[PDB]
Amino acid sequence: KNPKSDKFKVKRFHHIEFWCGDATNVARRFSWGLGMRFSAKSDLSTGNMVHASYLLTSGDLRFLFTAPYSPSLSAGEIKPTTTASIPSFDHGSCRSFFSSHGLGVRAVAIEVEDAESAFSISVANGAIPSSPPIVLNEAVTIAEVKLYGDVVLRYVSYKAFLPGFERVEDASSFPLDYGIRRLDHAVGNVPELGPALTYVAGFTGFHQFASGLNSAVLASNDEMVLLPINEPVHGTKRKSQIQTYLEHNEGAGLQHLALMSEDIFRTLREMRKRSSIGGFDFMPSPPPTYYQNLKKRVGDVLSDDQIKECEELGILVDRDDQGTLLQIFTKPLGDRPTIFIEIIQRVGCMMYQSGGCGGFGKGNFSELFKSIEEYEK
Amino acid sequence: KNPKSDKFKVKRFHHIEFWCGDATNVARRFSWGLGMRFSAKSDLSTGNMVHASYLLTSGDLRFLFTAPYSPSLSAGEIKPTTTASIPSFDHGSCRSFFSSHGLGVRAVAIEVEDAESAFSISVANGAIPSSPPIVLNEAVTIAEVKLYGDVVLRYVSYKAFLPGFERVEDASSFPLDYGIRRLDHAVGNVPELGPALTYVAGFTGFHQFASGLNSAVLASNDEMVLLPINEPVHGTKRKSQIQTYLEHNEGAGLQHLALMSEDIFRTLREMRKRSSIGGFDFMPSPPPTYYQNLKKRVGDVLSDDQIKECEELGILVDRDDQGTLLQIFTKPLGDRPTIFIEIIQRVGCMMYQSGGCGGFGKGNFSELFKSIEEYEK
Ligand SMILES: Cc1c(C(=O)C2=C(O)CCCC2=O)ccc2c1n(Cc1ccccc1[N+](=O)[O-])c(=O)n2C
Ligand SMILES: Cc1c(C(=O)C2=C(O)CCCC2=O)ccc2c1n(Cc1ccccc1[N+](=O)[O-])c(=O)n2C
Ligand SMILES: [Co+2]
Ligand SMILES: [Co+2]
Repeated sequence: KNPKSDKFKVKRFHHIEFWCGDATNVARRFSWGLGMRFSAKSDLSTGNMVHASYLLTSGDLRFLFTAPYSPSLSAGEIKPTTTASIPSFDHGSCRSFFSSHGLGVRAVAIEVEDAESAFSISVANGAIPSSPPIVLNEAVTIAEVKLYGDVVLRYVSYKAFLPGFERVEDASSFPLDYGIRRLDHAVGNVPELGPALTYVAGFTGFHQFASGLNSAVLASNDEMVLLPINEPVHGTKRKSQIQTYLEHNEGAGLQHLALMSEDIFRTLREMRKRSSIGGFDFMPSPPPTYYQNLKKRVGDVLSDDQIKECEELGILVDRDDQGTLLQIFTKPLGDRPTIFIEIIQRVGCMMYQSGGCGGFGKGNFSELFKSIEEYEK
Repeated sequence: KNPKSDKFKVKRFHHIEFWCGDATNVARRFSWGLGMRFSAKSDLSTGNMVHASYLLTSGDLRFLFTAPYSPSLSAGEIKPTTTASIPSFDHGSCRSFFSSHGLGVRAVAIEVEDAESAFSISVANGAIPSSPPIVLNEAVTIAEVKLYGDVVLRYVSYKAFLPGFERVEDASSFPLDYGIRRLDHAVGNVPELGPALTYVAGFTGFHQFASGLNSAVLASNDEMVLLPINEPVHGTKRKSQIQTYLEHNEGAGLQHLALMSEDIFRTLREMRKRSSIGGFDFMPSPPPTYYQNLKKRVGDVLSDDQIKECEELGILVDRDDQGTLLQIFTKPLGDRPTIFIEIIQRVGCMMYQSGGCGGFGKGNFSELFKSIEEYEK
């Protein structure tokens, strides 16, 4: 069931913004590790005396990395005279965020028809305001409401990246590409799922999309904006990884970003080649009992050779009634065991491909455990 | 002249420690960009609940990257019970440093015969204490005194990296190597050169080793520990880059690290290949008038082919009465126009090679300017 109850018109994920201590080093690491092109900037060299912001793109996926400069550089500025290209930016908020949580996501940005309307309707429906709608260069409108923890849901709307960003000159813009194409879903960890769901569904109208954690997925009308949320389950034998996150992150925040690849085998080969030379490490592969049991469950979908590819790369496979999901998880992106990335590819539900096709892999919790035991034998 | 007036016995540069917001991302970026191997760690996985520290090595060069975890992870600890592997580490000091200066060098570490003696003699001779000598695992002694700004001179002595660091398992330790072998000199920017010199020479006994800036070099008895210091010169037509540094860094700090390569041509080819794909950008090359005028000044030392190599790579050349210096400068290492790296190779003064052979390139200030004008023509 899909009541299509969005309170305003939502398009697609637009970008994810990381709040960093040094945006340069994080952006260069991510660029190399994920195969994303350096495509736009806003920093001292473009007249921004407030923050350094670097945009990486791969397909439709936009990763923005932002850090504050010395406040002394902009001490004479006021909000009407600011040289910041993102008017919601605040030195104190950014420094507090990063010292409290370490590296992680500040903003999940979705494009909407009308960001002013999206904000007012959201706030009228319980959203906690974070940054009021501001029209940039009479061309783009930006507004922010609290999502969970210190993460904000950012609305962006275009009359026709952002004003005051410059496109990067081609000599500095190496066209890296490992096959990642768009953001599939963005997942938050909170201490209590119930109140988090009620708040977010309450101001968006997003509907509930149909071990250590309880989880639920909120989705927009066409189910292309997918926002899962997790809570811990206490009292279990192994400690909840959601609780571990909350402890190391100092509370609620973004847990993982799932990135859709147009060729997850190519993506994972390219990423794994680079893990030890500046890129991203992947979680421990599951035992071969998992791949032995794969013929049975997805021999329908994947050939023996394509299943061989999965075992080499550590790809996990899940399947619901509609489609098939291939997935794998990176180790944490930074110092703390908090935010990680998921690489994703979905098979099925062709109409374009409908959103969430194949689910989110929760079948892989049981299959993994079972596979571990059958491997011990 | 070399009065050999060290007040304690100094060996070699031991390591440079960066204070970061996220040590993981900086270390992975530097590893890839400089060709340094990931060789040791101290973090959650080794029982350190206080800070994450990752060591990169290339030859004798040791770069350490450190960031604080959430203080809540170690809130029950006291200094006698600390799980920090570097006992001088302090959450508040590190967060203050990084939010004030951004990414940069906290510690210039030199190995000494006796770090307890080095500290006491230093403090008896005017050094401002920063961290008292602490003996780690009855094997290594560590102590710190203020150098300039919030940079400390760290003394390390070994009875026979540090206790509580683990060597990295080989699957995670890719043997990158672009030819960098050791730290040649480490340079500070201060507002006033005179008082800075008097302080540091005063507690070390280091002797003065024989445009926008005034500069002087302090050196140990065998002139292998080289600590140049710069001050700005105000009133010039172009603004002093030393003053720019002081403004963006919020005061005195480390300006550049000069890294000796056993093959600067190989190093720069390897680094330049990686600039746009996660590595380091280099400063704008000087005009061809510089390379045309190179035969005349160093045709003695470098063949036409080796001079061709210099023009391709942007290498600068200087020469004093004793030796020849090849050098090139990176763009800033992070968001702020503050700290950068210099790649270095020295030709001459064979005995081993005596320290500082060829000087530090100050002849290249005039040669560069001249070369610019002769290029305009
Ligand atoms: C997070 C996750 C997903 C997943 O993507 C997801 C959603 O997108 C919304 C629905 C709830 C959900 O779990 C799917 C399968 C999983 C899994 N995890 C946990 C995990 C794995 C690697 C690193 C950290 C963590 N961790 O700390 O939880 C796991 O073991 N299996 C088998
Ligand atoms: C720092 C420097 C050195 C140098 O290494 C050095 C020492 O090791 C101790 C003696 C004083 C000294 O200058 C040598 C030649 C130089 C130079 N600079 C400035 C520079 C260059 C690139 C990026 C930033 C800056 N900058 O901001 O100054 C320059 O133009 N030329 C020709
Ligand atoms: Co997921
Ligand atoms: Co130098």
